[PDB]
Amino acid sequence: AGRRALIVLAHSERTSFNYAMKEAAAAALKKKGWEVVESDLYAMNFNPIISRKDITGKLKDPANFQYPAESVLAYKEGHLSPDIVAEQKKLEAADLVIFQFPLQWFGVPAILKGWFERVFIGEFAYTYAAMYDKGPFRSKKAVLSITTGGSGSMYSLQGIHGDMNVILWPIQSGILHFCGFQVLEPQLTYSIGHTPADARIQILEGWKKRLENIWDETPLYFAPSSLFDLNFQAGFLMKKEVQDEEKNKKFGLSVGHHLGKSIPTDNQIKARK
Amino acid sequence: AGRRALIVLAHSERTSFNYAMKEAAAAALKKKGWEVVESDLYAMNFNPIISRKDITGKLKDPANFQYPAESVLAYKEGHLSPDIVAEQKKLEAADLVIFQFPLQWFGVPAILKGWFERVFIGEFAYTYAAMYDKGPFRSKKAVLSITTGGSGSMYSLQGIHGDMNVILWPIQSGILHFCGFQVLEPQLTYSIGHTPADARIQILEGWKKRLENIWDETPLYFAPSSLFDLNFQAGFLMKKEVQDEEKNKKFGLSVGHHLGKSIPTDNQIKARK
Ligand SMILES: Cc1cc2nc3c(=O)[nH]c(=O)nc-3n(C[C@H](O)[C@H](O)[C@H](O)COP(=O)(O)OP(=O)(O)OC[C@H]3O[C@@H](n4cnc5c(N)ncnc54)[C@H](O)[C@@H]3O)c2cc1C
Ligand SMILES: Cc1cc2nc3c(=O)[nH]c(=O)nc-3n(C[C@H](O)[C@H](O)[C@H](O)COP(=O)(O)OP(=O)(O)OC[C@H]3O[C@@H](n4cnc5c(N)ncnc54)[C@H](O)[C@@H]3O)c2cc1C
Ligand SMILES: CC1=C(N2CC2)C(=O)C(CO)=C(N2CC2)C1=O
Ligand SMILES: CC1=C(N2CC2)C(=O)C(CO)=C(N2CC2)C1=O
Repeated sequence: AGRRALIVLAHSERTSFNYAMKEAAAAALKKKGWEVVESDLYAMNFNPIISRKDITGKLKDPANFQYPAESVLAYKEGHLSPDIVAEQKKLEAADLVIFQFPLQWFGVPAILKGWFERVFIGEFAYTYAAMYDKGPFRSKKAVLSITTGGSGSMYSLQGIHGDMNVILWPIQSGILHFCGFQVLEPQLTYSIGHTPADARIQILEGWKKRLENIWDETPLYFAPSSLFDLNFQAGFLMKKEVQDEEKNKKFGLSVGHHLGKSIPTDNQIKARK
Repeated sequence: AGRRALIVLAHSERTSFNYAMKEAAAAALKKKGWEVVESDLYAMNFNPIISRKDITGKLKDPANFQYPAESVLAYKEGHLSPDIVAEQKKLEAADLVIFQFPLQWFGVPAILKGWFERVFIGEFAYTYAAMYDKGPFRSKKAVLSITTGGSGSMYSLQGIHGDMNVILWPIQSGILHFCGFQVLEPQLTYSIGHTPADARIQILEGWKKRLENIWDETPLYFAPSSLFDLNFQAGFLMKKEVQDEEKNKKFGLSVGHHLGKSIPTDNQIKARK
């Protein structure tokens, strides 16, 4: 299973429900014997802005700075900024990674987005030669615990905001799975600002309850890489054999791989697929 | 038509293609007689982290700080920090707003995410009473000019990254359209790191000629608010008549309002509603 957990929190107030959720998670995991490390970005006064100062040594081409290549080279030679390296060390150590944050402008808070940009460096977090399920974090599991202002109905198929599954995709598939993470069902707590005091108590208890058997959960479904032609000249498109077999299927494979068909229900919210 | 434009750029290097794109757009728009103002976030030494430091007066509740409520009060009473006030003034004046940036982890750079969070304050940028269609910026138009590392095929319905339309949804509908903006087709330039010197010159020229008639363009299609019951009681769900009349249609209304059916082709990439 997993003995180590890393909890990344993105909220400035320790009086917030998000802070309470992080505390609940840490407590529940420690009771079950987990090793729990934290990355409270606001408390760490974490720098979320990507720049050449993320590289400590001499750049290869200082007059024409390219973040991707320079950062990769710094990773391999050992000269990434030390604050970045400390986070990478936490990730390598962790089996389970929990991201706690309030939904902000239908995405991750700026400080967490900057954490991904600075910490998920090439080679370390991903490889074009081993994308998605064969990525570096393929033996790890990630989970998003989100709080929101809008009610759950606003995010249903017929709500004004639209399907929450669409909002989740860029993060869960694009950021987490691309690196190899097995992504578990998200913990969604809607309109927390309009939730009764006693209901709020249950929310915290239900979260701690779920974490007791978190590692045994079945992850969300993403189309396996074995279905794609993993080479540049082919354009990373689905292999024809697969493409044809799918032509008689009613449903697409996932949110991003809907193929023009119907997206299976709650592909990004519920496992089993 | 419009005569005032605001270009928000999110890239640290003046030697980048994004910078070139911003220079191109500014040049063309001025030629056509527009008033062009710029927000080079990196050069502005812009702080993308929301906090109580965004309010200069006294908080109504210093013990339990809640950003939404406090920032709105700050806007009403005139206590927002100097940098937020200055960007709000640029936005208030602008007819067209261009967001130029490199795609980073399937979204906008952290520094630009932070810009929306600190600038797009309630009452000023949005009201729950007048969401989407009837928002404050309903008389304005916005466009995304994005550069990527991966090729277009990777972002096709059969590409390994999945459909680009799902990636654009949370930004175009969730941030821009929510405040009332009419969103024009995104300018998408894929695999800019593998494009021949000659082709790149063509991209700059193509972008410039598009900006000459940009205002007369047909905006992207988003389901109107008239199709929903805009009240907390109704949960902001789609109207009954609407739902039933929609059950006879093959395609959903948009990426977010796919209704479990097929997503209309390039809903977030091409107009024609
Ligand atoms: C810039 C910005 C953009 C946003 N964009 C969006 C968006 O796109 N979509 C959207 O839906 N929402 C959006 N929101 C709203 C945001 O998602 C919610 O305000 C947030 O999730 C509310 O949770 P909270 O923990 O931050 O804080 P709080 O508002 O503090 O609420 C937690 C509640 O639980 C209580 N509480 C605290 N600790 C405990 C405890 N231990 N036990 C029991 N009760 C407790 C508190 O008193 C309070 O009533 C945005 C907010 C901001 C500031
Ligand atoms: C943290 C991070 C996350 C990323 N996540 C993703 C992702 O999720 N998906 C993805 O697809 N990509 C991703 N990328 C890649 C990124 O999108 C590309 O590296 C970026 O879009 C390349 O454009 P550029 O303008 O930054 O710079 P450059 O790579 O410099 O390229 C511009 C090119 O045009 C040339 N040029 C410059 N000025 C001019 C001019 N005036 N005329 C003609 N030619 C000119 C340059 O010499 C260069 O070859 C990520 C990158 C980072 C750093
Ligand atoms: C979308 C959305 C918000 N984001 C900023 C725009 C928001 O702040 C709140 C309230 O915290 C919402 N709930 C009242 C319904 C909401 O739906
Ligand atoms: C997804 C993705 C990237 N983001 C950072 C993870 C990236 O940087 C590049 C670089 O140009 C890609 N292209 C090679 C195919 C890519 O596909």
